[PDB]
Parts: sequence; C-alpha cells; structure tokens
Amino acid sequence: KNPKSDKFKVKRFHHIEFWCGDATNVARRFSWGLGMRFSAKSDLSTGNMVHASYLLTSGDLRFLFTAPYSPSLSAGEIKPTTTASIPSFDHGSCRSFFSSHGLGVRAVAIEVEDAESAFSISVANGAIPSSPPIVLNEAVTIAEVKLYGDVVLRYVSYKAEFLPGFERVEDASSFPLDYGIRRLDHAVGNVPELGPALTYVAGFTGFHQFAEESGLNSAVLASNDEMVLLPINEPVHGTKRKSQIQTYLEHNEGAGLQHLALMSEDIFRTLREMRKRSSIGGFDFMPSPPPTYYQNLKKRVGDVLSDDQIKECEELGILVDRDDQGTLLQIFTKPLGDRPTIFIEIIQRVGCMMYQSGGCGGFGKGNFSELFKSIEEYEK
Amino acid sequence: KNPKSDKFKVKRFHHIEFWCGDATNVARRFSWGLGMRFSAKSDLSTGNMVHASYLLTSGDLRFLFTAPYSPSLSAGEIKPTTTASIPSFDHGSCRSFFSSHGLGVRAVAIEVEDAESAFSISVANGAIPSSPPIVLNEAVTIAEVKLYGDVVLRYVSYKAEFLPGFERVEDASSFPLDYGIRRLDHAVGNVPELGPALTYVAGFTGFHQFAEESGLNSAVLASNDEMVLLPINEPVHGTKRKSQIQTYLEHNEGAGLQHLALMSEDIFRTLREMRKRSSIGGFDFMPSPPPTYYQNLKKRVGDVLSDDQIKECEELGILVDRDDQGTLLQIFTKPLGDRPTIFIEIIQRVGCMMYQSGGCGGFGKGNFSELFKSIEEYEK
Ligand SMILES: Cc1c(C(O)=C2C(=O)CCCC2=O)ccc2c1C(=O)N(Cc1ccc(OC(F)(F)F)cc1)CC(=O)N2C
Ligand SMILES: Cc1c(C(O)=C2C(=O)CCCC2=O)ccc2c1C(=O)N(Cc1ccc(OC(F)(F)F)cc1)CC(=O)N2C
Ligand SMILES: [Co+2]
Ligand SMILES: [Co+2]
Repeated sequence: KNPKSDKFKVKRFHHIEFWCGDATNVARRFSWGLGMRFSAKSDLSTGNMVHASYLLTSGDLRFLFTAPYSPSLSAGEIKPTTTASIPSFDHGSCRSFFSSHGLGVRAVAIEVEDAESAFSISVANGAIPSSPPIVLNEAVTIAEVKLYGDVVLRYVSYKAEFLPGFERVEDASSFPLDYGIRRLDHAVGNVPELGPALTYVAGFTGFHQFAEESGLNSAVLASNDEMVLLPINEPVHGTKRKSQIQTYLEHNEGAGLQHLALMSEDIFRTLREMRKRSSIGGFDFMPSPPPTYYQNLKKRVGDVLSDDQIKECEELGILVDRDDQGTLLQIFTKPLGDRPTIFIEIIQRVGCMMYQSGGCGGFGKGNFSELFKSIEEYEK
Repeated sequence: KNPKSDKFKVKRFHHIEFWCGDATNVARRFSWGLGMRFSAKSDLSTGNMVHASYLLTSGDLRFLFTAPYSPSLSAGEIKPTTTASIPSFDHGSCRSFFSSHGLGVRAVAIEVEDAESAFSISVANGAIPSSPPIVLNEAVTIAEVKLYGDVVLRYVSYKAEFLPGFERVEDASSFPLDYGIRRLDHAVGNVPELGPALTYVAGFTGFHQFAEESGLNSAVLASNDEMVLLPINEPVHGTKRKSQIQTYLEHNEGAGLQHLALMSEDIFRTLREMRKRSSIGGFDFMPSPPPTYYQNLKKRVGDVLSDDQIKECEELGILVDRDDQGTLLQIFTKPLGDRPTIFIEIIQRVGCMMYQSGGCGGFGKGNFSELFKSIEEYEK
C-alpha cells in the first residue's frame, strides 16, 4: 500500500556530500576506487576562500567532498559577502562534525520542485531547521533540515552546472573512469531508537513506510514514486554476537549515515573493476560467503540466474536475495575510512518492470539468515 | 668545509609522519600515487584504541599516516595504561594541528644511536622538548623536540618491525607497488625568519651549513656524513611576483614543512608511472617548462645526458641543475592536498662517487633563473 502522502513534490536523489579533513585525498581515492570522474570544483582556483569542494560523478550518482580552509582566508567576510559556493557551510560545524564522527556523510540531498516550499512545509510539520532557503544566482535554491544525528536532508530545486559557483573540470584532470555505477538507490541511517526517528522523518516529509536475531530492527521510508528510499536501523541489544548497529553508534559518537547503496547497470563488471583495485588504492569488500551459500543459490534463484551467472556471483562474493516481486544482487565494502562506521553497498535489481519500480527485491534482509545458515552448514 | 660537529650520532632519515583527518584515505591515495606498499599498521585491529596509523614503504622510504579515533574509545586510559603505539600521540594536539595546518607532516624522524641521549643533548643545547624519551618494549626508544612551527624532529634508536605494537601487513592487502622511489633525500621547512630558525636547529643538533630575486632565501643544515639534509626557506617580500614561501605561510597558518624530496633509482620510470596515474587518483605535477628550457639543456649538461636522455627529460617535464660536483634531475608535484602548502619533489643525482655523497648536485636553485629565462625566451 502506497498512500502517496508526500507533503511536497520530491523528484530524485541529487547528491551526497562528505565532510572531510582533506577533500582532495578523499575524492581522489573514491574516484579511483569507485570509477567516478571529476566533474566540478569550487575551491581557491574558483574564488572560494572558505571551503574546498570536489564533485565526482558516475551516471546520475553525484558524490561531493568538502573540507574547510583556514578561517583566516575568509576572516573579512560576512554571510552577505561570502565566497563560499555552499552557503550552509560553516567552518566550526564542519570541524566539529569531523572531529566527532570522522569521515562521513553530512548531507543527503534530494531534488525537489521548490526547495523553499519543501523547507517551509517540512518545518511546519516538525522538521528541525538546519539552514534556511538560499537562492543561488537566481537559478538554484538550497535548504537543509536535520535528518538524524548530524546528517541533514538537503533540498535542491532548479528554476531551469551542479551549483552556481562550481566550475566544470578541465578535461586533463577529468579522466573518464566508469565501472558501471549509475545512481543512488538508497541511503541508510543508524539511530539509537528507530521509533522516534521514523515518526520524526515521516512526520515532516510525508514519506510512507515501504513494505518489507542478528543485530537490528529497521524500517524504510519512501517518496510517492518510491524512488527516494531512506531505510533506518536501530540496534537489538544483548544478542550473543554484538550488533553492528551498536558498534556503529559507539565509533561514530551516535547516530549517522550507515551505508550508501549504489545501483550498477552491470554489477559483475562493477565488482570485477572494484576488486582489481582493492589493494592498489580502492575499496575492500567484506568477507565473502562460504561455497555453501552459492550451493544454496540454485534452489532460491535458479529461475532468475543461470548456473554461469550464479558461478559469476561466487567468483565475486556477490549476495543474492529475493522478494515476492523481484531479485536483488548486492555486496558490501569494508568501512570507507578509519572508523567501522560508514560503508558502501553495490546493488543491481532484477524484475518489477512496468521502467523498474523502486526497491525491487527489497534490501537483502533475507541474507542475514541465509548467510548465518551458510556458515554453520559450511562448518561441516 | 664539513666541520663534522654533530652533538650526537645520527644515522639516516627514518620515516616521515603525516597527521591526517582520515589516515586510511590519505594512505591509500599516496600508495597508488607514489607506488608505495602497505607494510605495517597500528589500529583497532591491533588493539590501538587511540589512533589509526598506517605505514607505506618504498625501498628505504617510510611514510606514516596517523589520525585520531574518538577520544571516547580510550577515555578510561591513562598514559601508563595507553593502547597507543606512538606514546607521543595526543588527540587534542593532532586535531589542533590538522585544523590549523590541514594535511601535512607532523614528524621528521631520524634514526640515531641513542634517542634518549640525543634528546638530552638536544635540550641541553636549546631544543624545545616536545615528547620525552620513551622506551617501547625494551626495544626501541623514541623522543621528540620542536623543529619549526608544529613540526617535530623525532629521534628513534634501536637496541637491535617498524615500532613495537605495529603489525606487519597481510599480504592480500600488501600489493607490491614500486615505481622506483628508494629513500628520503631531504626535508624542507618554510619559516618567516631564516636566521633564528637556522641558529635554533644548528644550535641543538650540531648540524653544519651545507655548501651552496625569485621568492626566497634558503640555507641547508646537514649531519656529519651529510646524509640527513634539512633545508630551510624564508620569504623575500615585495618582489613583483608573490613569494611562494609567503603563500605557504598564509595558507598553512605559519611555519611548517614545505616539501619532501624522494630519491628515485630511475627517475624516468618513476615519472612515467606517476604521470600515468595523475588523473586516476595519483599526483599531479607542476606545469612543465617550455621547449626552450630543453633546447638550453644541451649547452648545460650535454656531457652528462645524451640527446635521448635529454629528450626523455622533455617528455616528462624533468628539470636539470648542476653544481661544481654533480648533476641533479628533479621535478615537483602540485600540492598534495587541499591547501597550496606541502608538495613532493622527485629527484635523482648523478656524480660524487666515492657510494654517492649527499647533496650531489645541490638542490636545484639554478633552476629558478633558468626557468624564468626559458619562459621569457619562449615568449618570442
Ligand atoms: C547493511 C546491510 C544490509 C542493508 O542493506 C540494509 C538496508 O539497506 C535496509 C534494511 C536493513 C539493512 O541492514 C543488507 C544485508 C547486509 C548488511 C550488512 O551490513 N552486513 C554486515 C554484516 C552483518 C552480519 C554478519 O554476520 C552474519 F550474520 F553471519 F552475516 C556479517 C556481515 C552484512 C551482511 O551479511 N548482509 C547480508
Ligand atoms: C622548492 C623548490 C626547490 C627546492 O627543492 C629547494 C630545496 O630543496 C632547498 C633550497 C631551496 C629550494 O627552493 C628547487 C627548485 C624549485 C622549487 C619550487 O618550489 N618551484 C615552485 C615554483 C617557483 C617559481 C616559479 O616561477 C619561475 F620562477 F618562473 F619558475 C614556478 C614554480 C619551482 C621551480 O620552478 N624550481 C626549479
Ligand atoms: Co542496503
Ligand atoms: Co628540494
């Protein structure tokens, strides 16, 4: 049941912004590891004396990496005279965020019809304001409200090239890397208490609950066409094996974004390319399931995937889950940085053709039990 | 003239330590960009609840990348019970350093015969103490004094594998990258006033002055065998074109390490490999000289380098300088991070065979004028 209760018009995920200590090194690492190209910049060379911001793109996926300069470079400025291209940026907020949480997602940005109205309606409906609507060059409006922890939900709306003040990147620096990633499928938060988190976010967005012992309870909020998907997890406590949600909250100093799920047009090629680069600057992947897991795949998805396609999953460590509607291929990186906090999921969905409807195949929750079984079975 | 006046026995450069916001992402970027392998770690997986530290090696070159965890993980600890493998580490010092200077070198470490005696003699002779001598596992002693700005000179001495508490890295993560870099040739500081900086450092080390308008004055301090080389620069002010030393001091919030010079066993192969990777996660290089610079090379080094070897320099943007003793091939990266502060130099030296004596060919100071001339000549 989709009651289509969005309180404002939401379009798609727009971008994800990482707050960094050094944006250059994080962005270069991510670019090589994920196959995203450098597409825009806002920094000293564009007249920004406040923050360094670099944009990577792959298909429709946009990753933004931002770090503060010395406040001394902009000490003469006031907000009316700022050279920052992202007016919500604040040196002290950014340093406090990074000291508290380490490397992670500050902003989950969605494109909306009218960011000012989305902001007003959100706050009218319980949203805690974070940055008021600001119109950039009479062309783009941006506004921010609190989502969970120190993560903000950022609204962006265009009258009619990322943001004013960003420059498109010189082709010599823009190497056309592409490993097949195409868009953000969902963005997931970890919180101490799921109930209040859900009530708050669904309260101010109108997002509805999307239809669904090892660590967590979770629920998923979705926009009208279910293309914006925001799962939220809470720990289950005292569980024999320690909850990965609780470990997150400890090392992150509280709630924050747990993982970003990146849809690939060809997950086999994406994983081949990412795995070639794991030990030369890219990303590592979580330990693969035992062969029993892939022996058990035939009985569960043998009508969706051929033997060769199942064997290809086994080579790459890919996990498979299935719903009543569709099938999900997925795999998880190790944490992106020093702390066991944020990681990335690569996914591809099979089914639900209408275009493909959102959330086709679910989020892989069936893989908790099927993994656990596989390990005890393989213990043989 | 080498009066060999070291006040304690100094051996070689040992390692360079970067203080980072996220050590994982900086270390992965540097590993790919410079061809250094992951050789040791000290982090949560080794029982360190204080800091994440990763060591890259190439030949004798050791780069250490360190970042703090949440203080909350180690809140119960006191220095006698610390899980930190580097006892001089301090959460607050590290966050203050990074907020103030951005990504950069905290420690220039040299191996000495006896770090405790080097520390005592240094402080007896004017050195400002930074961290007192601490013996690690009855095997290694480490101590630190202030060098310039917030950079420390770290003494390390071994009774008889990097440091106790570091683990050697799992071979699956240790991809044997190697682009030819072999050791640290020299480490260079920028200061507001050269005179007091020289007097201070030469005062407590016994290092002697090593024998030598566009931006700077400089002087070089050297150990007895001139294998530890510490150049120091100061700006020249009001100079038509802005001093790169002054730009450094502005963006770095004062004095700090300007560049690390990395000797290559084969600078042509190193530059080929680094340049292939510039736009896919590695390092960029400063703008190459015009062809007039390479036309003028024949008259200056045609007895050292063949036409093919000179043409190979031209393909790679390599600079050449020469002394009365030897010849220097060199080239400079763009800044390593967001701020126009620290960069890296790749070098190879020809001549001074005895082994090769240190500083053979100088530091490239003749390339300031020869570059400037080349640009005006090429303006034609
Ligand atoms: C984050 C995550 C998702 C996931 O995407 C979401 C959502 O999107 C929304 C709904 C909640 C949800 O969680 C889906 C599957 C998943 C993980 C995952 O984090 N992990 C780490 C992990 C845990 C337990 C473990 O032990 C064992 F139980 F044996 F596997 C080993 C690794 C491992 C793992 O295996 N799967 C299969
Ligand atoms: C740091 C540095 C060294 C260097 O290693 C040291 C030492 O080790 C110890 C002794 C002091 C010393 O400086 C040597 C050569 C060098 C640079 C350098 O930083 N730079 C940037 C730069 C400046 C001016 C410029 O304009 C023009 F003058 F036309 F070139 C363009 C780029 C450029 C450049 O060209 N050379 C040739
Ligand atoms: Co997921
Ligand atoms: Co140099």
